[PDB]
Amino acid sequence: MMDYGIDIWGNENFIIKNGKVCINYEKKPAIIDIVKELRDDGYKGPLLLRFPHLIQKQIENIYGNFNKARKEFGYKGGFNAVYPLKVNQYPGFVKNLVKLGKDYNYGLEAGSKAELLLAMAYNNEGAPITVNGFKDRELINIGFIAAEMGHNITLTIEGLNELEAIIDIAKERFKPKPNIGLRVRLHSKFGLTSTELIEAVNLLKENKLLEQFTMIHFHLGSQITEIHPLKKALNEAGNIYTELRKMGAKNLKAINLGGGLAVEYSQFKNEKSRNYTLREYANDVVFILKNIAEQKKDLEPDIFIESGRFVAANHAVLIAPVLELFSQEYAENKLILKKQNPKLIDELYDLYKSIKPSNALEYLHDSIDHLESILTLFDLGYVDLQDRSNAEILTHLITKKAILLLGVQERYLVNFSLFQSMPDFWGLEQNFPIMPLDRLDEEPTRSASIWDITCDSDGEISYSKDKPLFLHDVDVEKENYFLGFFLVGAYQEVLGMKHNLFTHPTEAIISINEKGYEVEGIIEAQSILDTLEDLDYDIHAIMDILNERISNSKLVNDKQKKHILGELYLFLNDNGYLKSIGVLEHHHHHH
Amino acid sequence: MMDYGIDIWGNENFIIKNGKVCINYEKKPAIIDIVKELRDDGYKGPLLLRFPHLIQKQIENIYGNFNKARKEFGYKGGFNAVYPLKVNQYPGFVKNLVKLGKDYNYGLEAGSKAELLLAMAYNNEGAPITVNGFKDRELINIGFIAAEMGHNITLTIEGLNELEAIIDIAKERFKPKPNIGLRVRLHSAKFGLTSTELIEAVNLLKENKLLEQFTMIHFHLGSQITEIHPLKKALNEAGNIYTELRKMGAKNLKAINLGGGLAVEYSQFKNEKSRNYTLREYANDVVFILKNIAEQKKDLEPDIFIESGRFVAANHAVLIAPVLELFSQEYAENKLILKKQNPKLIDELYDLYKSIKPSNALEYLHDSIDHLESILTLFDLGYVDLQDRSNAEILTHLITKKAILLLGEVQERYLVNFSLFQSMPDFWGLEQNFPIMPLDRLDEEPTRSASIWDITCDSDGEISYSKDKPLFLHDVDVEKENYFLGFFLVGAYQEVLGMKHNLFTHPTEAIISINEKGYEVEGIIEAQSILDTLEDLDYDIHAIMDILNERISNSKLVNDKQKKHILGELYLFLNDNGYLKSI
Repeated sequence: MMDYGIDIWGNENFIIKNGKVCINYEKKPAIIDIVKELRDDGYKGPLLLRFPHLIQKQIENIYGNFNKARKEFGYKGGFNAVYPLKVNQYPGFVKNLVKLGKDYNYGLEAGSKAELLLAMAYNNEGAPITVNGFKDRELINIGFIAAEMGHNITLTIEGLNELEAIIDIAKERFKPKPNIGLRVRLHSKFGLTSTELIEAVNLLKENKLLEQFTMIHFHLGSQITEIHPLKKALNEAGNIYTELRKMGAKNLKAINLGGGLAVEYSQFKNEKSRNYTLREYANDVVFILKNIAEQKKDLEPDIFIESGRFVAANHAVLIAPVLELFSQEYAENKLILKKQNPKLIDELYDLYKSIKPSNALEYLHDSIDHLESILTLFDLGYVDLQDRSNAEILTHLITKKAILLLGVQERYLVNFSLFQSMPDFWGLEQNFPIMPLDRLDEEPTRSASIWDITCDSDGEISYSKDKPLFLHDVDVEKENYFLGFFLVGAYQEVLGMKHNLFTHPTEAIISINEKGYEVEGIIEAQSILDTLEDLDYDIHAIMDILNERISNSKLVNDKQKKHILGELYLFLNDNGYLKSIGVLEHHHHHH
Repeated sequence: MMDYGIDIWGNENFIIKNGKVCINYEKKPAIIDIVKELRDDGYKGPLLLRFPHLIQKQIENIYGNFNKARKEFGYKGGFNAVYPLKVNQYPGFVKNLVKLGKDYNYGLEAGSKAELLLAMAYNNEGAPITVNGFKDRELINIGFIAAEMGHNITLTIEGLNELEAIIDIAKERFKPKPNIGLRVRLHSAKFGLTSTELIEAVNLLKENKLLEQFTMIHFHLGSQITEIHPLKKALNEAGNIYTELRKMGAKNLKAINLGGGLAVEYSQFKNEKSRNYTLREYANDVVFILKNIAEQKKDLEPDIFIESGRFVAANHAVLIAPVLELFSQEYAENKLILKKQNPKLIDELYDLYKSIKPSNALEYLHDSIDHLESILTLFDLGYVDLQDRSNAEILTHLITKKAILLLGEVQERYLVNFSLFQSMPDFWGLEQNFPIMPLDRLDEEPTRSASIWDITCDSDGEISYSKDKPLFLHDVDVEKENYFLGFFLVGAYQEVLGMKHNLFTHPTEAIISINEKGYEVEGIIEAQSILDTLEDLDYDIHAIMDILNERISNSKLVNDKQKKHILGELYLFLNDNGYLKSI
């Protein structure tokens, strides 16, 4: 039945149980259950859940494949994984990654002073720390102190200039010096050219520092959908590696492939995100290198990958409850029975009646045209708003009955921000799998196009032919309906633009074991007041003025002004996310 | 001479003086001067400058045109401008906008609880406050208290549901009730009330005796509308909805909110305008279209309400960033490696090089490249070494360059100290291009096809050179002198969308005031320190220092004497911003 492609992007990490999606780990805890509990604890609004277990699965999944790949071709070189902090620096992830990847000697990558410091604090002693990006004397120095501190740090040079800087401060610091890495410029736009690489080696040689040159690195970019570019790159780099060793760089014993390992985001049959498998990527790496090592009869290099997206993507799920259900309301009774109807809508009537399986497709054509002519007349002021209404309703009825005789449904408003938790959606084509948390045992019957609570119309995940999304027809006020956005654990939080001040949603870390699951490490969403302060507003001032305006107001009495204060203070200390509007009173006699 | 199109996007707000760009206001203070001063005060790294004066110019520029447009056609209806906070909520702007737009009764627009509160605090009493977006009982209630507070607030309904909510809590609150606005769904734009829904909306208000509140209809076409036609098509349709609604009993309906859309000129290249219309044209069109409809339906000329935020906020801010280093191509013969026996492919490259001439120039160019492609293919196969590869690249480049010479790519890449994801997200997100020009040395002619890039690993963070975007910068010596670049019209949507990539936090910002005496720096906000940044991610600063302190102490690669020294440095770097210093 409808599984929302949970088998494509989901892998064996997520499974559907009693009509509800769960974490395929121990008792297969349902996400909808964890959500409910958190809501009971008073955590409403959108929430981001982190599942450390998934992080572990991913780590052992990377090491798992590369090891099996190494054994297959009997690769003598070693393998090591590094995590580029740039894809997600949030403690809720980083703290777990270093912890879970300890047994694997998983390292950390930094590309700024801020990240390097972080890395220097949480990276397990002994694990490698690579450093990319442009560096100044300060960054190089701190890299050095990281070495003196006992860390396995490697400074990757982006240009000869940086190399010189290191050489200089090298003879200025102490005995402990960091490892030097050279970023190669691939001809398959930063890095050292072939001629620059040679100079680089001579410089290190002149200053007796070849001992430091231990690895070359190249980056092709993130989410590489094709496997060919990687093979073309690895090959070129592999030869640069050997050539550099033959040049005297005896300590050069590793190649850093960088990132690029793609993640499967597709949730629709016949639309894979990447055309290759992890094992394929690993086998290809080990093979290409082995071959080159043999040809040049040199030493098989140590493999270093900095795949962050892959290891961080699935660890986080963004759950958001459906606030409202805006559908296409067009009942025949809505027709303002006019007395003297304009010819155009008159024809629309005749069509709605005479419509039959034979002239169905035809009528549909004509009906549309009529609506177009009426609208054009409306803008010319030749028809009243009732007419326009009639036209639109009839047109819809005709179009409806048309498809019926032939042989979007609703727009779900989700309590979250498509700019806050999912920037890659607005920034690029990046699409995240979306599926309800429960009611999966039932077949959805509503071509949906979910949109967030934002003025900007550019904030909605519209329905598509290639992206046919169907959600169950539920009653927001009668029951609860939560949506889940998966694989949102990479690059989304870091790129959380925070549009209409909608701050990061509440996040919680879910631990799972044989006993069950246990919520922990909750970070509640900021209050409006806190948010304003973060923009550098004077909270104290804002309250004084607010307090004053209510007091000096002459539209309400003291009694009321006090009441107002109570509310105002409640709203200030509350998060800015919207709440369901709920049931509305009936102001008409009924029974 | 080279003015970087300062006349296109610059308007009469920026002018070039003694070879340096300045604020065309009083003594025409040069930006490069203000920067220097701030650097002398110890504020290095990238800085965002805010010029309140520009904000004023813009406000009086909007009211100016709409007023002159109203007088031209003798429009009886009034005009009012509102500022959508969503385009920039930073105090450095907002506090100045409300202040400078007070005399104009400039209002504020909010689209969230957070923004509404803000608005309720800073919006001048009496000025209008419009509220768009989806609302829950809470947002509606606070809107109501804003009314009771004495504010001129209007709640714009997005759906019948919201209307009902208001109606309900209406008879629950007190006498003071907010004004009700209806967002119309335009059949020429997504959200809003359909024609049939609008009627129901009116009936509901009528049944609950609330027509008194329905005072304006609103529609939004979106931001940065480059074409004027869609606006005219919209205004027309809305204009008729307006009249029809009044004829339906909505007597209090006396205003139309056009929303945003007024485009800003970002183009700095001749023959490449961002918008095809002028502000006056936009104004004249609005006043005309409405007058006509009001006359045809012989109804009341509506009050004009616009919520153009980008227009009024764009130019107020300039992002200045110093050039840390220039990267070029070290291609010269002295780079060639005289090998005793080298591949015949590079042998041909030599001959080709010494045999080049006007006659065979264009031919040799082609052949030189093919040969390079060959040598490369061979390198990837392990048939040539790195030296050969180096010689090939050197020769090919030499030949290619010596070719263009005889025949009747980017010359240099500039490493600017800033983030193309932090201060300029609209660049990565969309096509959005911001004018770029040096702060000084303008009296000289630039001679370097440049492609400036920021200090970030991600290669997707660079403003590459283009045929349609031919950027030229002066050939300067980073270590010999200072060279600052300026990114203009960055005061809208950029800071709010400051992704903050590799943790590069918002740069230091300062508010520059200008008068007859000169300029005066004030309201400086220094850039966060690494430590502060880590805390903002919810890291335990105290913990991080303890562990860092401990690792140095228990280290066995350095002595006590040294460990103490390390500590001193470590603490200095922690309390410093994360931007690069110098190279």
